[PDB]
Amino acid sequence: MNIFEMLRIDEGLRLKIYKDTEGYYTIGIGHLLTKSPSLNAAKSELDKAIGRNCNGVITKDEAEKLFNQDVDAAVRGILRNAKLKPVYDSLDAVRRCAAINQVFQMGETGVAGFTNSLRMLQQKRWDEAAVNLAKSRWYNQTPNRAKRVITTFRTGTWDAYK
Ligand SMILES: OCCc1ccc(F)cc1
Ligand SMILES: [Cl-]
Ligand SMILES: [Cl-]
Repeated sequence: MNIFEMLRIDEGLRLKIYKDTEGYYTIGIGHLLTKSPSLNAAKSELDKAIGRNCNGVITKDEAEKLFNQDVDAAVRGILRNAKLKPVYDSLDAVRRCAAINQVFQMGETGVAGFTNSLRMLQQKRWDEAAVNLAKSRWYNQTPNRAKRVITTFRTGTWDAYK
């Protein structure tokens, strides 16, 4: 198991513009296109990211290219964050995948407000951080996914991904 397969399991893969769980236009492997509700805005963003007139559809290779850049941007976002960096580096390799996942899903922003969780994770209080992480909108709106990430943080193994 690695970050890619993990994320691929959590986000799925779609080659046509779709609405995410929050109703926003997205494509590929969880690549958000825009928060605006104009489909045309979305198609525009799509062409811009892909470099060609897509007309709302892309190929698998194109989706995977987006995915790569997006994984990369997330890590890098983590590393550049002063509140994030230190926690991230204190964790083992599996748990670091759980961190990337959350970031990928919610932005460096969203995560940066999980202050108590961050601290608990940094002190390695697994069970405590798991309970704390559950007390969030994130868990409440996408519980099945959240559960898997949480378990990952809690255990440091890929069991939830089986
Ligand atoms: O709860 C967020 C857990 C987390 C830890 C480190 C990091 F870089 C990003 C997210
Ligand atoms: Cl791009
Ligand atoms: Cl879910």
